[PDB]
Amino acid sequence: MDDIYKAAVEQLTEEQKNEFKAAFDIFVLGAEDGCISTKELGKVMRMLGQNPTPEELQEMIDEVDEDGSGTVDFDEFLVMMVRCMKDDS
Repeated sequence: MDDIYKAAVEQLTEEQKNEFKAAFDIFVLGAEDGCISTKELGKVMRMLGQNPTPEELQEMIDEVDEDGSGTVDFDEFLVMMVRCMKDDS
């Protein structure tokens, strides 16, 4: 009845998202067309600074990819980044 992940991408300005675009493409080989492998997010998370553990990143994906796609895109990965840091949940 509120959805907090909707604002997560609504707070990032095009000038900000572009920052991830440069790194996101670092691991998008395959996965539909513009998605990375849940196993690559690790190197992508510590690439900008955030160094979360893989034990928590995998679980989240299981709840994010109900279809077990095993691959996130700029639409899913973003939710994981705003869900790892703080501020506005």
